Amino acid sequence: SNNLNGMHLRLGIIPEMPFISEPSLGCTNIRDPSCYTGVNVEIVSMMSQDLNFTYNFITPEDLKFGGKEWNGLIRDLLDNKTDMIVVALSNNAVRKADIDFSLSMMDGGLGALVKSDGTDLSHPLELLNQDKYQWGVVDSRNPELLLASNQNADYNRIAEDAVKVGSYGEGLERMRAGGFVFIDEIPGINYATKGECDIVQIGETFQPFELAFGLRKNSPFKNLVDTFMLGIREQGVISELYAKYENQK
Amino acid sequence: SNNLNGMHLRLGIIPEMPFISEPSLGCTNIRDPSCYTGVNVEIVSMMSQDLNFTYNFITPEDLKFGGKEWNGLIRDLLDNKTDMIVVALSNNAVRKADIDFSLSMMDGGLGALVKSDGTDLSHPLELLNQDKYQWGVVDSRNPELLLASNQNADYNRIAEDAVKVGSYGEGLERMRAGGFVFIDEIPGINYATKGECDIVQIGETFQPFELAFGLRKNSPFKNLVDTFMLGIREQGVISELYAKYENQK
Ligand code: NA
Ligand code: NA
Ligand code: NA
Ligand code: NA
Repeated sequence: SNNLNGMHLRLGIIPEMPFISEPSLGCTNIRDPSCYTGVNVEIVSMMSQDLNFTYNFITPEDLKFGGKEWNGLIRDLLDNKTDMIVVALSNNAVRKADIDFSLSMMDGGLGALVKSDGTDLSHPLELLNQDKYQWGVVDSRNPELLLASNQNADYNRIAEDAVKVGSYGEGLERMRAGGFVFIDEIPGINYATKGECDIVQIGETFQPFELAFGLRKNSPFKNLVDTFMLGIREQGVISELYAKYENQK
Repeated sequence: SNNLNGMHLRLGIIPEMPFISEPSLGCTNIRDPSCYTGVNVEIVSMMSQDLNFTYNFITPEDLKFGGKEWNGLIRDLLDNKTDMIVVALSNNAVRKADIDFSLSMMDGGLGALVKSDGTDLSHPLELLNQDKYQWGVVDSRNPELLLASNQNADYNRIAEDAVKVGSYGEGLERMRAGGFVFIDEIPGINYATKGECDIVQIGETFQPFELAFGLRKNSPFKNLVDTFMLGIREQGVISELYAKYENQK
């Protein structure tokens, strides 16, 4: 019964399926949630009904998730342009120093994906000892941040020598063209490459992380968000949404 | 030197000169401060430069200042749609129960103004014992709220039996047409009627109040706003702005 009594929230988004779509082509206002679909758009709609808040979406000008002074979604949150980030925001230690994360919607991890040549690598760190494949990460997105901050200096070297692409879409494009290992996040990258039989994963998933919403420290509505998220997680609702969008593709 | 480090604020406005103009006719976005002039628009511009915040303006759909569940500017502030109200918001006890007021920009009071008939009244409470003049107040604006909440049951009766108009402009219009005493706020109503020789004030100004900005309780930026406001008040800058706009008319 306890709720936010009609508080208005601005929610930070970046389009990336299956979590958040691009705005409809007919959209007349990019902030209008009715212009969007996706797992997280539906989570937010249900959350708003339960927690009794109104909301609009705000997309950062720089279209970055957030790297560190921060940019992207995290800079908009810290600046009070938004009140909560509702992408699948990866919880890593560098971000957690400066913002809070909700109870998570699901667990992710890194995968190294490539267009299969037959002479595929067997483990991601084999990239450091060869010259057949380039590899890449998105600037100001969690995989780069993880790899560069990791205790393991070989992961540091992977980030150091990676091609830096400007967007997730660009990384996928370069990967699809061949000769290029894109290191990014599961499960999302498995959705993004669904049905592309020439795309394979090198070795095992590595460096797991939670995917959650982002909030300023000491937020008065964190506990209510966490309780709502836990309910739909424990009930299987988040898994069912994800599967619905996976099957729509 | 201490400041808000680039925080973004949404500021609540209602057009009413000399404090805030209507948006320019060429305006492409009603939230854009560059579309406005007025005493308080200039105060906010200087405040933003000193306190290092970015901002836009938000006008309530109902175009009400705030009466009590609240409506108008005060409901937008309580709902977190805005972060500070930057009209000349009158500080009264009913509002102060639920929001905070900044250090004030100036002192106001109520005046009862009328189109002179020669047979003008001598004191505002004489309205209660005659039938020549109607009188009126704006709904959900401070004079009604003051008069209705006052310890003096005769002021209560004035509010009770007053015509309720939907806007300040409408009250002025009815007053200008004759036979109608408009009870509203000085000094603003003296600006609004500058040069109208047929308009006179009945008796003395009464029921003074501070005019200030509105903030949620426990705002972390109240002390910085207060310090800035005090500086421009003590220096005479607010008086000089007011005089500049008074002379532009
Ligand atoms: Na980079
Ligand atoms: Na190494
Ligand atoms: Na009324
Ligand atoms: Na009376």
